[PDB]
Amino acid sequence: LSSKQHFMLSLTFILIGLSSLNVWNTALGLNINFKYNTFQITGLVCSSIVALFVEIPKIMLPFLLGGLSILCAGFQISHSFFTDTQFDTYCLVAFIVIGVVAGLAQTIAFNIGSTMEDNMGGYMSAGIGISGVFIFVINLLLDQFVSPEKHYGVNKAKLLALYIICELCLILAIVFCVCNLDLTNATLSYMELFKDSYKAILTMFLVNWLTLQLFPGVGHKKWQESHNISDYNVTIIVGMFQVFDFLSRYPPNLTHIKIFKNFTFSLNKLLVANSLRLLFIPWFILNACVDHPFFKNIVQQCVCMAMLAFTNGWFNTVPFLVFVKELKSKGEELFTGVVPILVELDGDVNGHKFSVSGEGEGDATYGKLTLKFICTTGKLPVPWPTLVTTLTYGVQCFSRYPDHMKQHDFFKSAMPEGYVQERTIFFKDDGNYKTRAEVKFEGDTLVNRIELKGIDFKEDGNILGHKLEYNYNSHNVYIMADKQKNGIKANFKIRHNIEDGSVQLADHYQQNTPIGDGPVLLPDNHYLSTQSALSKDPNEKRDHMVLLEFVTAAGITKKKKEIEIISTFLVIAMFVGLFCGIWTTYIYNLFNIVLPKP
Ligand SMILES: Cc1oc(-c2ccccc2)nc1C(=O)NCCN1CCCCCC1=O
Repeated sequence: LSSKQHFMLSLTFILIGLSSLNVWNTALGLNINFKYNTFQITGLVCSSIVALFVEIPKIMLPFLLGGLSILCAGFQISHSFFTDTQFDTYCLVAFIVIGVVAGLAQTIAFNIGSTMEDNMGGYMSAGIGISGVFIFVINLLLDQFVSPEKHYGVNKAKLLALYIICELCLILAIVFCVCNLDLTNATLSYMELFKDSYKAILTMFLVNWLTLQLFPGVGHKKWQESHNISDYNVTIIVGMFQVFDFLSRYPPNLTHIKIFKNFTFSLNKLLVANSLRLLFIPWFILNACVDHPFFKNIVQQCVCMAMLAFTNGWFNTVPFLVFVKELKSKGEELFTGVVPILVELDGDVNGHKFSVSGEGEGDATYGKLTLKFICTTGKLPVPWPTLVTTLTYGVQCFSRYPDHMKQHDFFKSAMPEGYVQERTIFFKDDGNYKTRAEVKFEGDTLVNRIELKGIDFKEDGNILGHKLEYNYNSHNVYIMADKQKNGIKANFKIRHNIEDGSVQLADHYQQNTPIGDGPVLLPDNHYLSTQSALSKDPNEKRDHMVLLEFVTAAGITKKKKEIEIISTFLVIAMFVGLFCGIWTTYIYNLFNIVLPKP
């Protein structure tokens, strides 16, 4: 699969989005009356549900685009040829049919994406914003070279220029998307799905019951009718809305960057904090009614519109990225990012006392460990590979588990609670180690405090003689559970290469028990396959080494329609909210918001 066709299909999909949103973008930028907007919204929201619930044929893309082209081409001729009286009827009919056609085209275009391997939805998300910014830039550039003749309350050159631009864009898109994207060719109840997760539908409805209530009608129509703003300024408020509506959609998508770590948080908190947006309502009434001079500046209106635009595109795409995470064990969320690790060891072997400090990072998603270990007491009388079992295998929380087995581990849930691990290490023909360690969150850093006692070690043995080679290998740690202590048991024998070619066996019996009072996930028999790499950093002088660890669990060898149904429910809810958030503005007609004529 070459990338040339990848880029070509990406460009085709972007062009589809461009020509789909160009009509609305150019119909909002010339302060057209409210009735045409409400008719267009009604058509767009009435066609889409019917198109969604029933599988329509997938062959009507070029015909729909051609119909849109001829409908838009009709406007320029009709506006001059027709007298305004019958021109109104043509406007309303064209707007209704344009709404229906655009809804049908967008719905049929979205469905064809999921069938292909790559995700297409991001491409429509990009294309809509690109259309908005492109129309705004074109309008701003054209504003400085058009005579304001004001034939029927609308500009003359602006209409022709914008509509021929739209026609050229649509014809390019249709001629570019035809030679691609070929078009040849147990059950469960639904109510429990609806009542299981309703925390997203309410937010996705209430965040669009307001934005489309305000910006169409009360956004700048009332302000223009009150303060009589110059025509040269109305083209800037809508642009300041469009640009930020486009730009405030990407930051929630990416989070691995350090600065954007606090954007996608939760739903209950989102629902209880969404009431901060309701403060916007008195602001528009206040700046439309009060005549005091501090409010008669373009800057504050632009700031308010920019704030509304930024808050619209950030409380609208969040639910699409959170519900899957919270569908459902507790404790895995603390494994999503890279977690720092601090290790402190105080050991005593055959009367030799020592302290070791180590720092590093762990990545549970990759299941990899990187660590630097240094001796704070100087040089160590015993080899550090012998303490590797103390250092790294004393922390198994960062091990990568397969998604099938991910719920099995207790390490995932215990680490927020903290746990205590004991280990008995037997060296063949030598002494033994007894190690007690605790691993638990200090601040935002996982810490491991370990005390080691070494006994019965011969002075001429492989350990005290420093006969161990500088290398480490791959092994398997066998883990079973113990119900009596509500903990886990583990056995593993580590082989150590000797400089003379021989092999030293070190048996390790390990018992892990949780520290906190919360319940744990008691597993069955399984093993962890681990690979260790030792390296020396030449830039430091003290006794130090770098340890890299690759851990993977093993031992033991549908329902996507629920996610599909949830996504469809969210989309339907958002469309219903958008429809219901237009007529509500007529309620404002009761109060005499408009300023007196003088
Ligand atoms: C993201 C998305 O997904 C879907 C979809 C999902 C599943 C099935 C079928 C369709 N539609 C959209 C979408 O176009 N939103 C913006 C729409 N409008 C109305 C047009 C211009 C302004 C008002 C507005 O903001």
